Amino acid sequence: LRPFICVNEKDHLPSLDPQADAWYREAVALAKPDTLRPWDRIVDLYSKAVERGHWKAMHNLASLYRTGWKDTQKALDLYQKMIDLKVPQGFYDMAAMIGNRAGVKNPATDGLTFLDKAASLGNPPALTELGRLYIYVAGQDELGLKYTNCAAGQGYAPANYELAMYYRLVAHNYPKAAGYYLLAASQGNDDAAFFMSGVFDKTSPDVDRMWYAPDEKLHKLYDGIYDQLAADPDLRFPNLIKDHPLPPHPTQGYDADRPD
Ligand SMILES: [Au+]
Ligand SMILES: [Au+]
Ligand SMILES: [Au+]
Ligand SMILES: [Au+]
Ligand SMILES: [Au+]
Ligand SMILES: [Au+]
Repeated sequence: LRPFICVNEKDHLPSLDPQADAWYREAVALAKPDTLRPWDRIVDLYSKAVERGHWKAMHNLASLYRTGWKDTQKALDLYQKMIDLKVPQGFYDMAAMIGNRAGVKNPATDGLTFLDKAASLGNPPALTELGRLYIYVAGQDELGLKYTNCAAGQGYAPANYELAMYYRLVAHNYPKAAGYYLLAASQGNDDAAFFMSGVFDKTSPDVDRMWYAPDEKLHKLYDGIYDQLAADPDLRFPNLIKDHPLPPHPTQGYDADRPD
């Protein structure tokens, strides 16, 4: 991807067939892991949707084949169908399965690795993974941050978790980092909610708190958020940030670059 150009994945997706999407949505509802799942019906619905070109159904069904409830080749075939439709997620899935470097051998990538192709089409998982490699392995912080923010901007929670970790561990901008942890947690990110559950705990060491002062109310709040989310990954917390603004940081205020 040179030069790096950030695009929105939505501008590179096939339209979804209405009947197909009805079938997909019904299968998704039936397949919720915290319910007693009717596997035959779920596979049937996904399969009907796949026959009418639904790429999200291809993705979910391929996952089911990868784990069983196992058919490696059926999963691979589905990923290839997605790639055939130039679905960005398809390139990501193929990378995540057989490896990134094999992408150069696939004609649909045009001599790009699978992740590079996916990221070129705006895929937030690929953007997040490559951004991570640029920051921590290549030492190209600014470029990796551009990748990561391109994914975060599309509402991708794990990318907000990566930004939080960067600003906490590398930049040491704790209010910024906390803003990103809270954003990821609100969007359902388990890692982020877990970290936030320790930040205002008086029994946490200073570094776990990012040197915030302990706060009983906020500890109970974020401990509760994490409790809920840990049991049910589908929860979101759309009001969390605005209903409970962050206290000022004892030395960094509301931005380490502008302590005042
Ligand atoms: Au496209
Ligand atoms: Au998935
Ligand atoms: Au540092
Ligand atoms: Au507490
Ligand atoms: Au609240
Ligand atoms: Au509050």
